[PDB]
Amino acid sequence: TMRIAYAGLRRKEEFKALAEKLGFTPLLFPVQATEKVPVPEYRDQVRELAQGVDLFLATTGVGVRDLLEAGKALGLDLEGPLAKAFRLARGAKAARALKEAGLPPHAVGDGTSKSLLPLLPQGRGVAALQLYGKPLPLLENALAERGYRVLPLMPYRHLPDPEGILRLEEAVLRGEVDALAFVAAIQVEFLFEGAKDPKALREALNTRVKALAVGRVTADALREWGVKPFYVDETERLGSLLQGFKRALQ
Repeated sequence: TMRIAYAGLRRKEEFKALAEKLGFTPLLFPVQATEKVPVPEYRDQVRELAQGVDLFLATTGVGVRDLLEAGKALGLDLEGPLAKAFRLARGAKAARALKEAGLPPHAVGDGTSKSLLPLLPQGRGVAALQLYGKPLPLLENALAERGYRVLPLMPYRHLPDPEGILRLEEAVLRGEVDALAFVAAIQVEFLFEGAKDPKALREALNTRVKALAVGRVTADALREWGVKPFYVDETERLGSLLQGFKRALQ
């Protein structure tokens, strides 16, 4: 019996059906509140960024593209200020987006926030931080340490389901799950941030429980929290994640 916990919000019925088709026991453990809250002040944050900053930290390709488009849509010069700024990309996707904008990063990480820490210079003025639904305490705390005021930039807010998060952590730590499928990096992050014992959670997912990730970006978030993903699907198709898992077992 392979008992796979599904952390996603959508495609619950689809996950359950595919699990039983492949001989697994599906368990539903969502970790987010539903759904996208708009951040009304986006737009004002982008206006503030155009006033000029000392550092720009990009986390996602989509987020860089959104920001630059909003800038142009709002009649602002962002390229000016961003070309003078020291520029960091957390991973390859954020780096590609900046490179395509003629603003290639000065420092690129490995997809994890922690890889940026030794690459952050000291240390004055404003660090614009582009963001994908939630605060990034490790990065934000480090930027304060380095001497920067943080200017957060994100169009939408994602919220955790704290009770949901605790139920999933309990289920894992009580040995009631064999594998854990995350379909978004935000799920990984909410789980570990909201867990009572993130360290025990990590050791469990590295030994007895197999962490499954939809896409490299989700796998990046597991690696941030010290988890080696058991399997990572590059297709973003649930049947493919689950067949891939069934295959790797071995």
